[PDB]
Amino acid sequence: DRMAAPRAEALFDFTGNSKLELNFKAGDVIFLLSRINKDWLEGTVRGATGIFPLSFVKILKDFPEE
Repeated sequence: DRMAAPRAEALFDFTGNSKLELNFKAGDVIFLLSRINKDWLEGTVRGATGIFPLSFVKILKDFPEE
């Protein structure tokens, strides 16, 4: 895609615990790798991967749901 791919702008600064948990900053913006359930999602930002709460990010684009 690289045109309308998924991405959410970090509204605040998050800091996961382990690798499984992602840690971004206010204004990091992730590409979103996938969804966990509804309140938690996955994405890679700042060379870091893991999961993060959707309540701490502004979904600027949803995943490619055909």
